[PDB]
Amino acid sequence: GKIEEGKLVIWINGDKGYNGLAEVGKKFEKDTGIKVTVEHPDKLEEKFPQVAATGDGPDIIFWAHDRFGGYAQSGLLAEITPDKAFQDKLYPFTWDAVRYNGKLIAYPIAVEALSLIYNKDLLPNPPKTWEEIPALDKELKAKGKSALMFNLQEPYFTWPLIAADGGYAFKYEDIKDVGVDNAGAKAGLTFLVDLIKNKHMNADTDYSIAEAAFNKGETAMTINGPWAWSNIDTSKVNYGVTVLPTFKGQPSKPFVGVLSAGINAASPNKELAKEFLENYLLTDEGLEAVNKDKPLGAVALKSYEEELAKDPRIAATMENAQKGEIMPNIPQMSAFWYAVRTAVINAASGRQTVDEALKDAQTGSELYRQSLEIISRYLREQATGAADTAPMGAGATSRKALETLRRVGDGVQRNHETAFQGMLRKLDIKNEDDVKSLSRVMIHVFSDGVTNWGRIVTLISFGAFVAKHLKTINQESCIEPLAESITDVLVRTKRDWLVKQRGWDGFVEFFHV
Ligand SMILES: C[C@@H]1CN([C@@H](C)C(=O)O)C(=O)c2cccc(NS(=O)(=O)c3ccc(F)cc3)c2O[C@@H]1CN(C)C(=O)Nc1ccc(C(F)(F)F)cc1
Ligand SMILES: OC[C@H]1O[C@H](O[C@H]2[C@H](O)[C@@H](O)[C@@H](O)O[C@@H]2CO)[C@H](O)[C@@H](O)[C@@H]1O
Ligand SMILES: [Mg+2]
Repeated sequence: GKIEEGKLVIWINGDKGYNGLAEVGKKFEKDTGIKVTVEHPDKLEEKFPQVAATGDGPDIIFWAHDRFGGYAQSGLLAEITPDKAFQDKLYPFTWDAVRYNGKLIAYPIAVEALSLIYNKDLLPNPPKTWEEIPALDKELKAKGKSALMFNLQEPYFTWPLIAADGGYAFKYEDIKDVGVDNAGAKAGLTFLVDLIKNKHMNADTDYSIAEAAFNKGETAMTINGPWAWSNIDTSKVNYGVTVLPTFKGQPSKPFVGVLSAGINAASPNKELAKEFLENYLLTDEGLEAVNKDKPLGAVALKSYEEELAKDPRIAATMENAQKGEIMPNIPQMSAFWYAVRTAVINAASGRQTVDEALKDAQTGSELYRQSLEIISRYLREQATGAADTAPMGAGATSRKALETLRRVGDGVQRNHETAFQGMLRKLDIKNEDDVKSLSRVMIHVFSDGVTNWGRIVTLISFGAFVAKHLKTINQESCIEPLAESITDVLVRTKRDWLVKQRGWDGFVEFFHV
């Protein structure tokens, strides 16, 4: 492969303690004579799947657990199998965070949650509510200070407020149940936008700007995670870490992340990586080395957390964590975060109204599951000649899109039968490994669009054609992964177009009779 044998390359995000991680690398190198190299590439969570998909990249990838399901689904991660004894050294719920389809796909490192960080000298008694921050800002502005600055370019930081009065991603209690554009999410975002309209915050504020303003004592509060504490320590600001403000009497609910370490599927150094992570990093001295660089939060290792738990900053971190929720690791978490990122930025800048912004994010977030429901049902009923008698769920969009697809797809399949026959024969889709090869082909072709619903119908119709063939040669098991592959290709390459058409509602209206 392209990844070098007998070395370790490790990627971790630039806001984490990568210099501390390098020391742990240095110790490994001392013992074994094996080179360890730590990098913190920009846009890491985007860069890794790009390079790993070609069998390249780092041996070890660090990120919060939410992205790892997508990585694993794309075949980019090796299954990890720690022995029972190592497993028992970490909290079971941190292992739960890195389980995907019944398999462990990463080592959990530390539990991260946002807290309210405040300047004790400016604000001895920080607000318990979001609602009182406008008035507090006015009071502080008279002194040449502002109340609150935090990163508005990443939805992670705004999510706690969105979730406060009822917003949610995928319902936890149902991936078909998405609460990005309900009244609670709209109330939360609207409050944020009003703060901006009323000059209490600035839409342009990002991570660097907010951090600088807090650490220079210009703003009384910021919202951030444990990794940020080291820089505040250096600035000598007298800070406290506390519970996030409530909104409409309800706690802010941060999405909780577990910093995790995955092993590249393409790495020839999986045994080396295992050794490094289990017996160097995930020890008291290993985690201390990283934690002393940038604080990890509440670590997964039971022994070392027993000490860190005494830190009131950690207690505050876990208080906020318990009021929030552990992130899902389903493959469309990335699409969810992109949708909401755009919604927050657009609402904050005035490019969209809050309502229209969150509507788009709802559609974006639901896009994979909605598309899969339609495409899977269509391919299956086409292959077997009979519909699925199971209930749709939410909602009328699926039923109407499927009705439309059946009606339009009938003519498309009749007219394209000869073409489909030739393409099926040209390719050789005979099993599930052939389905993967088709995806790579489709990704290349479908970026040359030029998108309309007719082309999408032709693609799905070819899918149905192939599905029929797979049933005929007794490979009915291949139909669902075919549907997933086409769905993945479609929603990935035509995401923006699909959201612009209002998703499958646009499909139904376009072909309305
Ligand atoms: C018909 C030829 C066959 N072919 C030739 C060049 C060739 O080189 O063989 C393709 O490369 C080709 C390859 C894979 C998919 C498809 N397309 S297809 O699935 O609809 C199809 C499959 C089999 C057929 F017989 C006819 C259409 C391919 O089409 C192309 C035409 N083409 C450029 C296109 O269909 N583009 C497109 C479709 C959907 C979407 C989207 F994303 F909006 F859905 C975007 C772009
Ligand atoms: O803003 C969306 C973003 O949120 C989370 O990323 C966090 C990460 O978990 C933290 O470790 C820290 O680095 O801040 C990040 C936000 O800038 C999700 O983990 C990530 O997938 C998502 O894109
Ligand atoms: Mg819209």
